[PDB]
Amino acid sequence: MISLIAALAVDRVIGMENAMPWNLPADLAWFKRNTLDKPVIMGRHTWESIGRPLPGRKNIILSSQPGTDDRVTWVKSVDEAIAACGDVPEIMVIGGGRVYEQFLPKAQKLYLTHIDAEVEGDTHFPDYEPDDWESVFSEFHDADAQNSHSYCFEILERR
Ligand SMILES: NC(=O)c1ccc[n+]([C@@H]2O[C@H](COP(=O)([O-])OP(=O)(O)OC[C@H]3O[C@@H](n4cnc5c(N)ncnc54)[C@H](OP(=O)(O)O)[C@@H]3O)[C@@H](O)[C@H]2O)c1
Ligand SMILES: CN(Cc1cnc2nc(N)nc(N)c2n1)c1ccc(C(=O)N[C@@H](CCC(=O)O)C(=O)O)cc1
Repeated sequence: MISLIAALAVDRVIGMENAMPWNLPADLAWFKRNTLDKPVIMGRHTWESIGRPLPGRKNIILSSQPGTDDRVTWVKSVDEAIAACGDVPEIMVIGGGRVYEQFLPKAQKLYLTHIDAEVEGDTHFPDYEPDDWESVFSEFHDADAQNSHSYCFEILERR
């Protein structure tokens, strides 16, 4: 199966200027926990923000254009990307915008990080529709020394 993994602030805002308007070390942690050992599909922009491969996971990139780091596997099509994974039980789609937009429909599970912060952003998340999804997991956390905002994890299966 396919899965999207994202962190959303208030208004489904996912980021500003090739960045994330926040800093939650704890999300990264949860993020990694959820991805370790699985293939991650990302996009040229996302990729560019990461800047280096992600250890323990198969880094697949989407670019219309030519691969520019031999360390990571590049692709020119959703189908390619999807191909590039293989016989795995779960493929993780890690962003950004456009990519989410495109795989949402194929997804069957979501790992969300609801961040309690109202911030302006230029990229929002694909509008999912409640009806379809069944929240099967939540986990709250208050802001801290390091995670300046409170946040909540959630897991939803497509009903
Ligand atoms: N908050 C989170 O949960 C989360 C997770 C990831 C990313 N993000 C944020 O998302 C924002 C950036 O996302 P974005 O949508 O602008 O970029 P993106 O999806 O990361 O990058 C888009 C690039 O994908 C390539 N592409 C996409 N679909 C393709 C396809 N089917 N075939 C070929 N190439 C394809 C194009 O590449 P070319 O250059 O090859 O034309 C396109 O410019 C950021 O601020 C980032 O930090 C947030
Ligand atoms: C910019 N970006 C994309 C990013 C970030 N947080 C997200 N958070 C969630 N929940 N989902 C995403 N798709 C997501 N994507 C990043 C940036 C850094 C790392 C990264 O450093 N990951 C380390 C975590 C520890 C660290 O940064 O030192 C890992 O090993 O997975 C991952 C994604």
